[PDB]
Amino acid sequence: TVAYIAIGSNLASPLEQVNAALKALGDIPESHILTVSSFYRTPPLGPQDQPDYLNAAVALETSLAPEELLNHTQRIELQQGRVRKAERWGPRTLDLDIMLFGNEVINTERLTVPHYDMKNRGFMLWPLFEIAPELVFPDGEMLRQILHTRAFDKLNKW
Ligand SMILES: CC1(C)Nc2nc(N)[nH]c(=O)c2N=C1C(=O)NCCN1CC[C@@H](S(=O)(=O)C[C@H]2O[C@@H](n3cnc4c(N)ncnc43)[C@H](O)[C@@H]2O)C[C@@H]1C(=O)O
Ligand SMILES: [Cl-]
Repeated sequence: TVAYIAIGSNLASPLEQVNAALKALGDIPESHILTVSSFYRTPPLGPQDQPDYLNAAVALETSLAPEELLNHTQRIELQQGRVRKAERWGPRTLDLDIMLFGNEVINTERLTVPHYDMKNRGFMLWPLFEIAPELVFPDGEMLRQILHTRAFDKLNKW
């Protein structure tokens, strides 16, 4: 299964957080990285008195079950760094979101895939388009069509 993971951080050195997270993701059992997007600097969505985010997307091939993958991404969020901040609306030391898990839809207490708001977030869609321009979502909608219709501004590189 190709999982697409969104990475974000705006605290505790986002470049260090993202590099450490990518290394850890590549070492998840039964998994390996196929592609990583460019690293982008994006203005915060939500409260404006917080630093800019580093956002990226990574295609990860995995034979893990979705919940098993989530166990590992959550373990990484806990093991990595000296301090974890995960406040609603930010700031965020490190988020590893499962944006898409193959073409599957999951709606459990722990896991909602596709990510529930990704179609409204340019900082998720543009890095994904860089690495999967022909992607079609589980509901049949085309990624390129969403970007055409919504006209999300393109992103600057970190
Ligand atoms: C401040 C804001 C809006 N502004 C930003 N601005 C820019 N420019 N750039 C950004 O990057 C950026 N980020 C921002 C931001 O808020 N980021 C956090 C995004 N995200 C993280 C995961 C979940 S969570 O509530 O933190 C944890 C629980 O979710 C459960 N869970 C369910 N489904 C999941 C899944 N598919 N993957 C992982 N966990 C999942 C899991 O079981 C846990 O209990 C929902 C949360 C959200 O979107 O609300
Ligand atoms: Cl969908």
